[PDB]
Amino acid sequence: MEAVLFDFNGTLIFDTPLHAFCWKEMAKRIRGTPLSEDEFKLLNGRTNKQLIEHILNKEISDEDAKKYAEEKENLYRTMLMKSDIKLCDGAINLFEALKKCNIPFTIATSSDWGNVQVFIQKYHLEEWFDIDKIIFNDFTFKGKPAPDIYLKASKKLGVSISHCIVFEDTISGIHSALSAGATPIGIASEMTVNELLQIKGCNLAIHTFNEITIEEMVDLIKN
Ligand SMILES: [Mg+2]
Repeated sequence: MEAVLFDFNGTLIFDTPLHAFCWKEMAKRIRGTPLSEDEFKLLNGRTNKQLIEHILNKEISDEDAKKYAEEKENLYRTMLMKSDIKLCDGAINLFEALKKCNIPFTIATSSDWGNVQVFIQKYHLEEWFDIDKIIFNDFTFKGKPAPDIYLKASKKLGVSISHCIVFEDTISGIHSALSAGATPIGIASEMTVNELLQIKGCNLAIHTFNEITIEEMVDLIKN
């Protein structure tokens, strides 16, 4: 095993309920009624543009989408900062154990810089991460499920993608890892362990990072 690539949202922090609240609040502001629980189950995982188009019930331009997406992300960042959402159980321990083993690791996220700034600020990520090797959406690559984000992360760490572990919490993110050639381990923050195992090419899923060891991860790659 040459590296570990961590997804952030839904993987290192369990922030999906907060995203749901922010989209429900945005729906209420824009259309006058929040998204129902059934609406959000249908929509969870779609792009910000698709969410706003659902709320307006109309296809819009990329530039329209960016403006309302930024309103939603401003609400999310503000709530996240004052929330007590912590890094997932066992994550910090894994971070320290990895450095002690001289195994490089970094974060890849679909989040734009606005959100990443909050992540670094709130979670003191410079304690464990070189901030310049955190991969985020800077609009220079295709998002998940495309492989681009994880090839970008492996190249930043100077390692071969096929000897990388990726921790991911969504269907599109698991398929980004698989398409890149990395070995994914699912984080059961929204899907169950068994639901993540039903994906072809996902052969281990866990609830928290307390449930994984360096040795389990090395063996998964060798297999
Ligand atoms: Mg995620």
